[PDB]
Amino acid sequence: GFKQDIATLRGDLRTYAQDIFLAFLNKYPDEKRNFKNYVGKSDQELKSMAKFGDHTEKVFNLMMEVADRATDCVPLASDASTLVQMKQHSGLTTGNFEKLFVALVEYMRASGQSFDSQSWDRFGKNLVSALSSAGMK
Ligand code: HEM
Ligand SMILES: Oc1ccc(Cl)cc1Cl
Repeated sequence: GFKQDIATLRGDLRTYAQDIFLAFLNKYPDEKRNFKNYVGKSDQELKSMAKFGDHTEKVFNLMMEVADRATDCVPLASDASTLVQMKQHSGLTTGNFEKLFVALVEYMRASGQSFDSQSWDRFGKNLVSALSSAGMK
């Protein structure tokens, strides 16, 4: 289920973080303009960039903590507030996060592993709602 999925993902953290982020960037190539020097590079070129692995892991580490602190796939409002106020997230909108969770859910459904994809979809929708309530446009 959702709780065990967190453990599954944390158990192969680097690989899942990179695969899911790349799935997002490839499903929605427009989203690359939020990042520096990701344009014009294949997945393997991105994975070999300095910062890329470090960044993707730090994002994914926090996403798993937010999922782990949720009850019934409802994230804590305080976690949403932290995500809204981060300087690195200024100018983002909830649409950026909705697209990330669309890509994550699609990746889980296409995977050979048995993820609770509908719970991740609900979690993403509840996170989007919490981000709005916390002030994200
Ligand atoms: C629940 C989802 C997310 C979480 C937990 C999260 C968390 C984080 C964290 C922890 C960092 C700091 C990384 C570091 O300094 O090494 C970061 C940076 C950043 N995030 Fe988010 N993030 C999320 C979603 C997104 C989305 C959807 C976007 C845009 C589509 C985004 C864009 C950025 C950018 C542009 C930065 C700074 C650029 C950089 O890391 O060099 N994030 N995020
Ligand atoms: O910037 C990111 C890094 C890793 C993941 Cl999974 C998502 C995002 Cl937006």
